[PDB]
Amino acid sequence: QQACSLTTERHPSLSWKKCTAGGQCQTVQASITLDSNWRWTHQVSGSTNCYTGNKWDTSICTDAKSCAQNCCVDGADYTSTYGITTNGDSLSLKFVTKGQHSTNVGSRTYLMDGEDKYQTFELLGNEFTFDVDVSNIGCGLNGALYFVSMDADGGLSRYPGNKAGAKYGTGYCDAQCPRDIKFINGEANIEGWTGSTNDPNAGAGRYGTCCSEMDIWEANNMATAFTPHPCTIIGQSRCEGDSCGGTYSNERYAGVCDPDGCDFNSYRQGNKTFYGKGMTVDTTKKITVVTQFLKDANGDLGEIKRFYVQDGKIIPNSESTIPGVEGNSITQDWCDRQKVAFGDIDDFNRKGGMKQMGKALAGPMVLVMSIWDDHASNMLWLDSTFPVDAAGKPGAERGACPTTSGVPAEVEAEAPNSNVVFSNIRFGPIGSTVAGL
Ligand SMILES: *[C@@H]1O[C@H](CO)[C@@H](O)[C@H](O)[C@H]1NC(C)=O
Repeated sequence: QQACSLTTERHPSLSWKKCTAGGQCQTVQASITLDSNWRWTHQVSGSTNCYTGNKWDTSICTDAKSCAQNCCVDGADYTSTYGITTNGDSLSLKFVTKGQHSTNVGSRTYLMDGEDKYQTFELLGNEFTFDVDVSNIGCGLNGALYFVSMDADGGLSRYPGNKAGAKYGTGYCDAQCPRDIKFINGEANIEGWTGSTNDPNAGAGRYGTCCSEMDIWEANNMATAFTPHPCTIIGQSRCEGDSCGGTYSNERYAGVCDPDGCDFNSYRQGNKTFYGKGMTVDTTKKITVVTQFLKDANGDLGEIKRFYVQDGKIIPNSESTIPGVEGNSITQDWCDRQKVAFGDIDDFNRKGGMKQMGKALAGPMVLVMSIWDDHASNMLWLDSTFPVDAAGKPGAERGACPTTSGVPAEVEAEAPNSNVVFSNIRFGPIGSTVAGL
């Protein structure tokens, strides 16, 4: 896609902390950008749209290549259109934002390093910490903070049809190989584009976009999970149709990425009252979330550890109480055993497991912060029983939300002003980001 400026693009400012041995930190003045899927997409000459509602203008976009060369994404009205606001070290994402002419649902944002590049993070051997307020996001919603192996320039140098780049939030990929992404590989994903059956603003195209994903935080006030997803191709790759994998079909595991990941959700792992509203990690108030990425003796990713801080108390991660699945952290052996115990296909191991994840963690990953609902599964995989059939067994119940929850139309009508606030990002070597740790 090209970039236009009918709307001046001003990345909202956000500071974060880069920490070093002993807990010294320096404040970095930075900013955020909106993902290209949410932007106004129109002809470079016109303001004639290339995409409206959930449909490409096929009288304008006649092929994937020319569509991206002749259409641009434009700047974003962060506050008024998207309900995206910052205040110092804090980023607030509102769920539904109604304007004069239209209503926006959800957002996905990236941390920037200057105007034209994403701030990359090399997680292996390091510790990523942030504060979060999930009190106002409930069943069926996800306020996510996570890492993906996107290109730092959003694909600008790899793909000549992409002139917008990281400045305009291009180049998204994740371990679900999503096919709803409008520009992939500098080409418009117009081929066989199918309007969503339930989302008036989304559709799905011929191609999907895959890459390694480390889900530090997929959460609402009822459930949270941290989940590495390895991919046999580390960085951003395009996949074709059903070979993509990542949906709930027979072809789920056919793509290069593990769409399930090896997940640690304390509720799912047998501690139903560790995390949630009124629980030990109490989602009705601000939480500090610490995630450490430990190397083994060979320098590979050996362990992923989680600690919380709330009201000054350091809370280690809940131990898993699932028989044969001992420990309060993610390791290869833990994952092997968890998959057996839950009866789940071990695609984590098949796609290279902890070691392959560590290959992505050793290199640059991009910080993603988003608020979204789930038109495919209603977020039941996060906070309810999933799949719905499987009710009475280890692994089935991931949170206390009823299986009625998460239908996008319902949550959008009943909780439009839902929001998540991410704040006080600190990143550095293990032991540098938080005192008493
Ligand atoms: C379950 O969480 C509680 C806090 O609610 C904690 O005291 C306990 O150690 C946890 N169980 C396990 C097995 O870690």
